[PDB]
This record gives sequence, C-alpha cells and structure tokens, in this order.
Amino acid sequence: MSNTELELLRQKADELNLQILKLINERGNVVKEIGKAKEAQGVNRFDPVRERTMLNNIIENNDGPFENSTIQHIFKEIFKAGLELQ
Repeated sequence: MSNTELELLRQKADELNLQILKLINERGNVVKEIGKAKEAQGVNRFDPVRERTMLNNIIENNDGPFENSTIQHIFKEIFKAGLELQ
C-alpha cells in the first residue's frame, strides 16, 4: 500500500470520527430536551421495553462488518451517556 493510500484511508476515518461525534452530540441535545419533559425520579428512567425495541431495531439494520453484540454494546454505551446527561 502506498503512503498516499494510507493517508487517504486515515483521513476518511478521521472525517467519519468527526461526523459520528456530531451526530452523538446532536442526539445528546435531543435526549436532554426529552429529559426536560419527564417527571423527576430518584434514578434516570429509561423504559426497558422502548430500549430493547430500539436496540433490536438497530440490530435489524446492522449490515456492517461488526457482530450484532458489538453494535449492541456500543449503542448501550451511547444510550447510558445520554441518560447521565438527563
């Protein structure tokens, strides 16, 4: 592989990193707005049926190179961060 090709692939990866960052943050703003609406609780409510449905739907759309468990784990981390935000 040439040095130019290595740089091109790594620049694509960096651009994708930044786009993922942008979408995670936009999602964060959304989930904060949703949190504003909910009723105050002793611990951050994430309805389990909605969560399990969301995860399974994400998995249904998983045609990428990662196993479904990997995708599920990453999106559980994203979700948890969101909850902390609320």
